[PDB]
Amino acid sequence: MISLIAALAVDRVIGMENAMPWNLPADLAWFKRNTLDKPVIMGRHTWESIGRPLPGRKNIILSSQPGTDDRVTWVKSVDEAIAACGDVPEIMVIGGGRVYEQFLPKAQKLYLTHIDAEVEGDTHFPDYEPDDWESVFSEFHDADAQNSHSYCFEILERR
Amino acid sequence: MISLIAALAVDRVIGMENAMPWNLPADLAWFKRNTLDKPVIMGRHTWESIGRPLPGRKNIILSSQPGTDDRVTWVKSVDEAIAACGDVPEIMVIGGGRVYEQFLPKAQKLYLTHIDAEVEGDTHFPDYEPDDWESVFSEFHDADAQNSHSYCFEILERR
Ligand SMILES: CN(Cc1cnc2nc(N)nc(N)c2n1)c1ccc(C(=O)N[C@@H](CCC(=O)O)C(=O)O)cc1
Ligand SMILES: CN(Cc1cnc2nc(N)nc(N)c2n1)c1ccc(C(=O)N[C@@H](CCC(=O)O)C(=O)O)cc1
Ligand SMILES: [Ca+2]
Ligand SMILES: [Cl-]
Ligand SMILES: [Cl-]
Repeated sequence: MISLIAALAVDRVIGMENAMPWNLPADLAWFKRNTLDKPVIMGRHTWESIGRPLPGRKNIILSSQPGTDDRVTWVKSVDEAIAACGDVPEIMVIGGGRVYEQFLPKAQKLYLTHIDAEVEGDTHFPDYEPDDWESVFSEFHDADAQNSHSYCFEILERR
Repeated sequence: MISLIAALAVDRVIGMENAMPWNLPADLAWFKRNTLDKPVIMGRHTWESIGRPLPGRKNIILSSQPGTDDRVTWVKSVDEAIAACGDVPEIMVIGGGRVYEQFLPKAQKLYLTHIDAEVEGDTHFPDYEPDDWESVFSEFHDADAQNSHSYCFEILERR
C-alpha cells in the first residue's frame, strides 16, 4: 500500500521558496518513526533539501533529470518508483507537491502534521475530500521549549 | 573578557520560553564555531530549549532554582558564574534576556545574528548604544533552501 506523509501549514501550504519558518523537532521525530525501515519516495527538490540520504531507509528519487548521487536510487516514472520498492507492505511518499499529486490517487493512508503557521506558500498539498478519508488518530500539542508552533498529528485511512 | 552572543529578530526581540519561529542552521554553525572550547553561561529557559549539555564547552547554568542535572554547573549568582569559569581568555554568555541584562555592563564584545523575521515577543535584547561599541565585522546572507530567513552576522567591540 502507498501512504503519503506531509507537514501542512494553514491552507495546506507544504513548501516556500526557502526553508520553512518553523523549528519542529517533534515533527521530525514523528516523520522518522513513521518512515524508518520503509522505502521513501521523493522528488528532486525534496532530495536537495534534505541534503543526504535518510538513514535506515531505501531512498528513491523520482526525477526526469539524471542522477547526481550513488547512494540513492534514481527513477523516472511512478511505475519505476513503485517497482523499485519491491515487496514491502508500505511505501512512503515524502513530497513535494508534484509527487504527492501523482501518488494521491493510489494512496490508502495519510500521515499528516497540521501546523498552526500562516505563511504564503509556493506549493500546497493536494486538495483531499474529507468525506473520502477517516481520521483514525489525532494528537494535539502546543509550541514548547523546542517546537516553535503548535501542531497536530493525524493519520487518515481511505474510506 | 566577557562576550554575549545572541540571535535577534526585528526590533531586537529574542526568545523567552518557546522555540523561535525560524530554521537557521547557518546561525547554529556560527554559534558552534564561536563557543566551542569556551565556557558558556546560560539561564534556565535557554538550558531547557537546548535539552542537553553543549559538547566541547563548559556548561554553566545561572538560576535561583536547583541543579536538576550533574553534567553541568549550577550557579546562583553572576559572581559565582564568573568564578566557575576559571581563567580563560573569553567567556560566552548565551542568553536568555535576564542573563544578557546582568552581563552587558561587564561585556566587551557582542556577536549578533540579526534575522529578518518579525516575531511578536515580550523580551528584547538589552538596549546598546552602538556608539559605545564599534562594529568590527558585518556579513549578510540571503535565505536559502536550508535557512528560512535572511540574516546578518555582526561583531561589536566595546569602545
Ligand atoms: C526537508 N525535509 C523534508 C520534510 C521535513 N519534514 C517533514 N515532516 C513531515 N511530517 N512530513 C514530511 N514529508 C516532511 N518532509 C527533511 C529534512 C530533514 C529530515 C531529517 O533530518 N530527518 C531525520 C530525523 C531528524 C534528525 O535526525 O535531525 C530522519 O532520520 O528522518 C527529514 C526531512
Ligand atoms: C535553543 N538554543 C539557544 C541558542 C540558539 N541559537 C543561538 N544563536 C545565536 N547566534 N546565539 C545564541 N545565543 C543562540 N542560542 C540552542 C539550541 C541548540 C543548539 C545546538 O544544537 N548547537 C550545536 C550545533 C547544531 C547541532 O549540532 O545540531 C552546537 O554544537 O552548538 C545551540 C543553541
Ligand atoms: Ca475517528
Ligand atoms: Cl520535490
Ligand atoms: Cl534563559
